[PDB]
Amino acid sequence: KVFGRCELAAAMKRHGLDNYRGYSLGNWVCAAKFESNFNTQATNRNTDGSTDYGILQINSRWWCNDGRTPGSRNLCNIPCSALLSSDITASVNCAKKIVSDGNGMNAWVAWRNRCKGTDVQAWIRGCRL
Repeated sequence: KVFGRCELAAAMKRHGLDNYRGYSLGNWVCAAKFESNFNTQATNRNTDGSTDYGILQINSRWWCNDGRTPGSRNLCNIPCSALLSSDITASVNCAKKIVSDGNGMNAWVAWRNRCKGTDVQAWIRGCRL
């Protein structure tokens, strides 16, 4: 499913992401935009052989099991395919563990290079929240 900007903002808010670990909702919507373009079905393989899954492009080397990443740790205890669902609950639960991992939102390269330090508020502007 390809989410709309405000539709996603509201789903993430409902799922408790707004201000989770000090990161305002605008940060999460901005990261989803540049990570997957709001598409839950997005996947991208990396040079190391692992793959990134879904709306928040969660990596298979550490967070989920896709059955084809030697040494994956599956810290979120879920098959990577679960992260591609139209229901974002799994992606959100896993993202909460990732962001609490010590390096915060820097874990997402697109967030770091394209959202960090920008007016992330603009991403939720105009939405009924």
